[PDB]
Amino acid sequence: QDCGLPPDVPNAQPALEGRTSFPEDTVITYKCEESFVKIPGEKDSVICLKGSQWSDIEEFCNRSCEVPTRLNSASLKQPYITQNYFPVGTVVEYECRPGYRREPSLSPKLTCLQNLKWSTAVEFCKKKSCPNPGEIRNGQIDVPGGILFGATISFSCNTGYKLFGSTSSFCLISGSSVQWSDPLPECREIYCPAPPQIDNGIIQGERDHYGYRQSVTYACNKGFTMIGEHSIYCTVNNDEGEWSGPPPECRG
Amino acid sequence: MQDCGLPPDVPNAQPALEGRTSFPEDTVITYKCEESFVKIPGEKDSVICLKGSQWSDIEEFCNRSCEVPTRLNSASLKQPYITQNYFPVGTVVEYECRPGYRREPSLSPKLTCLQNLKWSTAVEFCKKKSCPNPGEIRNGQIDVPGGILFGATISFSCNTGYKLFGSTSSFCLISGSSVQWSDPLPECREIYCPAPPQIDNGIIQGERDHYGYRQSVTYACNKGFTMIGEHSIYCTVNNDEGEWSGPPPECRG
Repeated sequence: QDCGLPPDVPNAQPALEGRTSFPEDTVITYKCEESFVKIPGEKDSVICLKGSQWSDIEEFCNRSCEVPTRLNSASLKQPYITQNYFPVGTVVEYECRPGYRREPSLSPKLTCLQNLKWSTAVEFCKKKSCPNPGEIRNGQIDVPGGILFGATISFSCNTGYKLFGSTSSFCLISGSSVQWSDPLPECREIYCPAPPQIDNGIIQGERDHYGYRQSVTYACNKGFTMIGEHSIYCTVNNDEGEWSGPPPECRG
Repeated sequence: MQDCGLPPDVPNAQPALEGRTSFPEDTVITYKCEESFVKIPGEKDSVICLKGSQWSDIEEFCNRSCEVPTRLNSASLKQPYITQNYFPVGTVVEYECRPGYRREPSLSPKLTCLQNLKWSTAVEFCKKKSCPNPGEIRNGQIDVPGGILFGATISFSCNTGYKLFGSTSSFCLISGSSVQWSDPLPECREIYCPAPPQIDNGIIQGERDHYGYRQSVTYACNKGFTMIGEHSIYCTVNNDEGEWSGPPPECRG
């Protein structure tokens, strides 16, 4: 009263695991072979009946494509998102991921060819472009690889200016769109320390501030003689301002 | 004889012989005041050989006197002191201002011959004339090391990003009736960078006619092109010649 090995079903292999004798009421499920998927709603199993007789079963496996190809730009739409049965002719549709945008000129759909291969995918979903980085007063924005989603940009300040803020920004996905990670930094003028006053001399047209390359010219009072260069200059190595040298001196 | 011998001795005077030893009648000999002495005007300074081998009568005619007034750069002598040589002790000479100096009213332009036959110490009665205010230089500076009086000097320079055109210095010279700066104020032109470079498959945003120190040019890539590099470049002006900070960006298709 024990059934032998289940019948032979084309493109399917019964899950014995790993018996030989199956007691009555024993339900054996068949699994479709590679490149085959069970046709929905069809009998895929048998059962040991009275008389050591297995129930009846017939071909339930049709040729089908592998689960659609995973793409970075687009995700599958329902119900394809949970389907496994893709008989030749099956057409699936994708929906742009975040943050990508649809390309009007192309189909977000794929077709299951006769060779069980999904049709070549195009760029139906492209990277969303980030806002124009803008401009940094007395600074520069380095765009090494565009400004689209995932892009990075670095910042720098021209000579004589110190950078205040982030040195870079990434085009990350922000809510409903792609947004720069960090805001534009600031390039603030580097100022030299107050020029030195000298004994018996003055500074001609003294100023409030002194930035890179600006200068101060001294003048000895009446009766005194200048010893040294008349002027010094604000040098700005290295994000800190410093006078070129020492002020002249006035000998009476 | 009919002939005289050596003329008589005169204090502070030495007769111009010479080196004659005999003098025929009518011969006239003049005496010459010794050092520190000058002949008193309207006074007989010579003798003649009279009959009887006798020299005419002569009396002291030399008075002590200071030398010719001191030479000054500020002032010169007025008339008639200008041509005078007779400066008895206690004599006062007046000076007038030279070009280009001016009078210091509170100061005496007069000098006096002291007992030791020297000139009274002079004072600054003739001051140096001032020069007009140098003024200013647009985008430049004027270095005035030692005032703006007669003989003064000033130099010129341009601010970062500008180039001096003209004189580099100016002297306060005497011009006709006063003192005037030898050279006019130079000009501080503006260094322009060479026209920015055009880039393949890209454009320059809001291109300008001229770019000066620090001015920036923004680049933009055409449709379907990718930017690889800096977004903008600026004009750097080392060193009286302008040059772009770096290379423009690439617009990769």
